[PDB]
Formats: sequence, structure tokens, C-alpha cells
Amino acid sequence: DCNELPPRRNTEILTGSWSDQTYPEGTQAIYKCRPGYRSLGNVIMVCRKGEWVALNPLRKCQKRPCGHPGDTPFGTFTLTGGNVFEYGVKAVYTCNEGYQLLGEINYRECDTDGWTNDIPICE
Repeated sequence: DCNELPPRRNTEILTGSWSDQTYPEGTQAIYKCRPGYRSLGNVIMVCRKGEWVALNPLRKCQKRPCGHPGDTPFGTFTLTGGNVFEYGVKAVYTCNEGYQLLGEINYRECDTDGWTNDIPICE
């Protein structure tokens, strides 16, 4: 039986009511995949032997994909923060030598629910 409360994590958050130091063994803790993160299901931990262990150790909340930021036949972009479209990358838009772009924001960033900006036009 638990003699400590379940922890809170970086990529995961406790979802449920926890208010006592001592919980019965076999109690699972359902974790939130933070806004901007996901897993597949939820990160389920469970109290076993007095400690909180991972019922599902395969589960953890990792970055969520953003999908396509919008491509263009003319122009390029580079990702900073990763090489994939995930929460945290900035798609720094680049262009051919002859152009720059329209807009003030020459990039797109991955926020919780997707990209912050649209497709900058090479001009």
C-alpha cells in the first residue's frame, strides 16, 4: 500500500483526485498527456509494493505531430527543434535566392493544437 502520493511528471500530469499519503496497492493513476503531447492512450501507472510503478511502461507522453504546415512548389523551409513535424519545431521558411516572402512571420511554430501561422508567400 502506497505511503506516498503519485508523482507528477514533465510530459505527463496526474488526472484524478489525490489527497492522501496512503493509497491501497493496485491503485492505478491515469496520466494526462499534456496539451502538445500525446501517446496513444494514456500513461497508466499503478501502485505496487508501496511504490508507484508503470502499469504501462511503454506509455509515455511524447510530442504530438503537427502534420503539414503547408508546402509550396516554390520555397523551402527548415525545421528547428526537430526534423519532423512535432510540437516544438519551428518551420523556418526559406525561399529561393530571388525571393523572400510576404508576411512578418517567416516561420510556423508547432503549438498544442497545430501550427501558429500559415503559408508565407515567396515574394
